[PDB]
Amino acid sequence: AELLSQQWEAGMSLLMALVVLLIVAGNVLVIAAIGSTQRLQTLTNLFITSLACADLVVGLLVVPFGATLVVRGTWLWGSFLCELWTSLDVLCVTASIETLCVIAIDRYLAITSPFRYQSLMTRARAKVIICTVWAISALVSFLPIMMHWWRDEDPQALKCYQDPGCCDFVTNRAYAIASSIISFYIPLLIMIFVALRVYREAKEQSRVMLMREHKALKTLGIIMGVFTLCWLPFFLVNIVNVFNRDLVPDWLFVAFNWLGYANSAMNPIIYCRSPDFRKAFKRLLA
Ligand SMILES: CC(C)CCC[C@@H](C)[C@H]1CC[C@H]2[C@@H]3CC=C4C[C@@H](OC(=O)CCC(=O)O)CC[C@]4(C)[C@H]3CC[C@]12C
Ligand SMILES: CC(C)CCC[C@@H](C)[C@H]1CC[C@H]2[C@@H]3CC=C4C[C@@H](OC(=O)CCC(=O)O)CC[C@]4(C)[C@H]3CC[C@]12C
Ligand SMILES: CCCCCCCCCC(=O)N(CCO)C[C@@H](O)[C@@H](O)[C@@H](O)[C@@H](O)CO
Ligand SMILES: CCCCCCCCCC(=O)N(CCO)C[C@@H](O)[C@@H](O)[C@@H](O)[C@@H](O)CO
Ligand SMILES: CCCCCCCCCC(=O)N(CCO)C[C@@H](O)[C@@H](O)[C@@H](O)[C@@H](O)CO
Ligand SMILES: C[C@H](CCc1ccc(O)cc1)NCCc1ccc(O)c(O)c1
Repeated sequence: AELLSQQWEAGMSLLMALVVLLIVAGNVLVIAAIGSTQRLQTLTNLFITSLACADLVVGLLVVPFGATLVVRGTWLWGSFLCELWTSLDVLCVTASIETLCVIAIDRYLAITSPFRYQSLMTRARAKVIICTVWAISALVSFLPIMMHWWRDEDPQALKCYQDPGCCDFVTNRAYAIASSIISFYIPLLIMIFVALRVYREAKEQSRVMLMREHKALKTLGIIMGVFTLCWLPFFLVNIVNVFNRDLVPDWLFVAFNWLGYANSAMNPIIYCRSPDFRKAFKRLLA
C-alpha cells in the first residue's frame, strides 16, 4: 500500500529528473554552440535558437511543474500558478509550430529567390520575425486563459475548480476547438504546404555543395516531422473529446500530452546529423 506508493514516487521522480536534465542540457548545448561558433551564426540558426528557447522553457517550467503533479497526485501550488502553468504550456507549443513555419518559409525563399532573399533577410529582420512570433503566441495563449474563456459550467468542471489541488485543464468545447485550430491546425497546414513546396523545388536541382545543403534541409524536415508526430496525436484526441469522451481512453490522452513535452528533448539529438554541431558539442563539453 504505502510501500507501493514509495516505490512509484521515487522511480517516477528519477525519470522526471532525467527528462528535465535531457531537455535542459540538450537545449543549452544548442544555444551555447550557436552563441559561440561564427560558422553557426547564420540566420536560419537564429530561428533554431528561438525554437530551443521554447523547448528550454518546457524543461525549466512546464515539465518540472507537471512532474510534481504526476509524482504527488495533486496540485501543490495554488490557483494563480496553475493558470500560469497552463498558459506557459499553450505558449510553448504555439511558439514552436509558428517558428517551424517561419523556418520553412525562410528556406522556401532562399531556394526560389536566392538573390531577393539576399537583399531582404538581415539579422535585424530575423529578430523582428522572432519577436512577432512570440508576440502572436503570447496573445493567443495568455489572454483567453486570463479571461477565463476556457472554463466550463459542467458538474465535472465545477468539481475541479472547487478543489484547490485540481489543475486538470478542463475546458469548454468552444475553447478546445478554437485553441486547437488557432494554436496548432492552421500553422500545421501552412508548414506542411510550404515544406512540400520546398521539397518540389529542391528536387528541380560542386555536387558536393548541393549534397551538403540537402543534408541540412532533410534535418529540418526531420525536426518538423518528429514535431508533428509528437503533437498531432494529442490534438487529434483533443478534437475527438468534444464529440465523444468514450471513443479514446483517458490514460492515452494524458500520455499524448506527455509525448508532446518529450519533443523538447529530441531536437538537440537530431542536430547531431550535422558535423558542425557535433564538433561544437564535443568542444563545449570539454
Ligand atoms: C517565460 C516566457 C513567458 C518568456 C519567453 C522569453 C522570450 C522573451 C524569448 C524567447 C525567444 C527569445 C529570442 C531568441 C532569439 C533572439 C535572437 C538574438 O540575436 C542575437 O544577436 C544573439 C544570437 C546568437 O546566439 O548568436 C537577440 C535576442 C532574441 C530576439 C531573443 C529575445 C527574447 C525571446 C523572444
Ligand atoms: C495565429 C495563427 C492562426 C497564424 C500563424 C501563421 C504564422 C505561423 C506565420 C505565417 C506567415 C508568418 C509571417 C510572415 C512574415 C512576417 C514579416 C516579418 O518580418 C518583418 O515584418 C520585418 C519588417 C521590418 O521591420 O523591416 C514579421 C513576422 C511575419 C508577420 C511572420 C509572422 C508569422 C506568420 C504570421
Ligand atoms: C512572451 C514574450 C512576448 C514577446 C513580447 C514582444 C513585444 C515586442 C518586442 C519588442 O519590444 N521589439 C521587437 C523587436 O523585434 C522592439 C525591441 O527591439 C525594443 O527593445 C525597441 O525599443 C528597440 O528597437 C529600441 O532600441
Ligand atoms: C483562442 C481561443 C479563444 C476561445 C474563446 C472562447 C470563448 C467562448 C466562451 C463560451 O462559449 N463560454 C464561456 C466561457 O467563458 C460558454 C460555453 O462554452 C459553456 O461554458 C456553456 O455555455 C455550456 O452550457 C456549453 O454550451
Ligand atoms: C497523470 C498521468 C500521467 C502519466 C504519464 C507519465 C509518463 C512519463 C513521461 C516520460 O518521460 N516518458 C513516457 C512518455 O509517455 C518517456 C519519454 O522519455 C519518451 O516519451 C521519449 O523520451 C521518447 O519518445 C523519445 O524517443
Ligand atoms: C496544462 C494542460 C494539462 C497537462 C497535463 C495534465 C495532466 C497531467 O498528468 C500532466 C500534464 N495541457 C494543455 C495542453 C493544450 C495545449 C494546447 C492547446 O491548444 C490546448 O487546448 C491544450
